[PDB]
Amino acid sequence: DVSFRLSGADPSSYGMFIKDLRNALPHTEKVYNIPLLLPSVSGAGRYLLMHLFNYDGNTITVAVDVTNVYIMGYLALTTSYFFNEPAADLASQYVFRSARRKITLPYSGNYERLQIAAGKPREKIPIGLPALDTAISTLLHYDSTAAAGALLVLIQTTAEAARFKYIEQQIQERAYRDEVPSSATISLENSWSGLSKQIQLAQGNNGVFRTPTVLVDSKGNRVQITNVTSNVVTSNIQLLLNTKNI
Ligand SMILES: *[C@@H]1O[C@H](CO)[C@@H](O)[C@H](O)[C@H]1NC(C)=O
Ligand SMILES: CN(C)C(=N)NCCC[C@H](N)C(=O)O
Repeated sequence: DVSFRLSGADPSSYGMFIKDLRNALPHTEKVYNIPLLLPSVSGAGRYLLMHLFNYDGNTITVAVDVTNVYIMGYLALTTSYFFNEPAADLASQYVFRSARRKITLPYSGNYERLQIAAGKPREKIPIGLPALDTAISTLLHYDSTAAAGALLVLIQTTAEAARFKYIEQQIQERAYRDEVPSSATISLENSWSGLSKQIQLAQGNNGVFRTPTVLVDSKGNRVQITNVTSNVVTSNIQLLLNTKNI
């Protein structure tokens, strides 16, 4: 399990939480010095629990699939909540079993569905540590529209930050003031699966991508990633989705 407390939080404590989250995801192999997430895990060991506390000390526990860093659901007091998708229903067999009641959210966890339910794309949703405090507070008592937006914040400030150093740093900049995600942030989120695949395929293609990945850099400019000597690979990406899950 990993924990994060918004009360007294600063860029340093958030970084320690993201480090903890990365370290809780198992791997047997690194590919170009980046941990390779496992193809599969059986039973309850497939799920990591994150304990998040809002500024007031109230808490949710979030269940994360350790093979892909996908949030499956969360526990708020005695009620569990899960995404409307097969992987999450499976997860509900193993975590939060002692909840008095289980609600299936009226959407899956994919970004496009969540944005529809929330009423806005995440280009327009401010993120940061104050937004995460708000998200935790929202998820404490059920409200499916509010929850969709809260979940978009939660996913980007936990899972996406775990995957990319740049995104972690973006959230650190927003420790005390929310701001919509940078164009590079959205680009990286969208490209994780693509990048994970091309990095694994580069193991037998001399570090060369079979298919180049187009990204936006720290300044809105549309660039092509063609090999493992790229910044994105050497410095930024921190976890690889196993190609067996792509
Ligand atoms: C590989 O990527 C580097 C760094 O982005 C770039 O400068 C170079 O042009 C690329 N080289 C090849 C052979 O793809
Ligand atoms: C990290 N996440 C949540 C995202 N970037 N989107 C990936 C797909 C979501 C998945 N269905 C889920 O269960 O979370």
